[PDB]
Amino acid sequence: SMDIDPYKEFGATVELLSFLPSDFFPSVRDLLDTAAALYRDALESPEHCSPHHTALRQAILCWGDLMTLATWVGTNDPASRDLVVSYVNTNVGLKFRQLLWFHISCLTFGRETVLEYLVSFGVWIRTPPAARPPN
Amino acid sequence: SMDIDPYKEFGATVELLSFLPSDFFPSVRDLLDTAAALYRDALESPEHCSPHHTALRQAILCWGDLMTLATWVGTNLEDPASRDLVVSYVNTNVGLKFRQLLWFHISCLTFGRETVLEYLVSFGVWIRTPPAARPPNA
Ligand SMILES: CC(C)CN(C(=O)Nc1ccc(F)c(Cl)c1)[C@H](C)c1c[nH]c(=O)c2ccccc12
Ligand SMILES: CC(C)CN(C(=O)Nc1ccc(F)c(Cl)c1)[C@H](C)c1c[nH]c(=O)c2ccccc12
Repeated sequence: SMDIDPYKEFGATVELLSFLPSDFFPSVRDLLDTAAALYRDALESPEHCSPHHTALRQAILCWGDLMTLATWVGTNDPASRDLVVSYVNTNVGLKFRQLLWFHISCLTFGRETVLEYLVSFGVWIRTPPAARPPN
Repeated sequence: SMDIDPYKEFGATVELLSFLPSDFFPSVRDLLDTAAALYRDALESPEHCSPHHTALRQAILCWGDLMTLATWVGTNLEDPASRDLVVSYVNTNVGLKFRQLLWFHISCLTFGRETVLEYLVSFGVWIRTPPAARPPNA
């Protein structure tokens, strides 16, 4: 195979994004709604806009396909077609939660802010509750 | 919902790429291999390179996710009848989608966006002429 990192050209890495815990990311539904509310305009645009836009467009579309597949599985066993769709939110979901979050956040607050923040938050959430400064 | 066209910002549309028949596109395997042979250096890079490079990166990765899911489903299905109907679905539907998109991007990097689009119309016209009357080389 090849070894491409989605975050590489954006000055980050898969390792770095996994530094944030899995329960810090919004939902996929919420992230898609937010992208729409903040960016539908530019996302549906024919202008490139920015590399972030180009990526996010593909991320959204890709989540599209993944679901259409989990849909088409459950529309083709109540404990099996239900546990297939469960795997998606388990695994890929985290993947997209990260990736959507990264791109929306980078468009909304700046790439640099999103990286400063991500490290601070990982350090901070790993400090045990006992001694952790104010939320 | 949102209505995003992967090709829109690249001066094409889903409609237009559906103009070429489904058997004109190389396989996904062949398209990935070609992306690697020609572009692995740039694809692996930290530079943006071009919007195409950005887009192709995501396409490849996405295909990656789709397979890891189809795999996982097949190694969890049990019946050999039903592993046969899962892999059918992916070639039928998502494959064509990715065959188009991988192709569009690779070719655009290789021969230039305008060429790719001239050619695509020429071919769609030419292949739709019935065989009887159609010239030799598209
Ligand atoms: C209100 C948000 C700033 C909260 N938040 C977060 O990213 N949430 C969020 C970010 C992007 C989203 F699309 C959605 Cl749906 C949610 C995190 C926790 C955050 C907190 N504080 C920050 O200073 C910050 C800066 C950049 C990026 C994120 C943050
Ligand atoms: C050698 C290619 C120019 C052949 N080809 C094609 O698309 N093949 C191809 C294109 C992209 C690929 F990644 C792979 Cl693996 C194969 C088609 C038939 C083609 C033919 N003639 C053309 O003049 C042409 C121009 C632009 C794009 C494609 C073409």
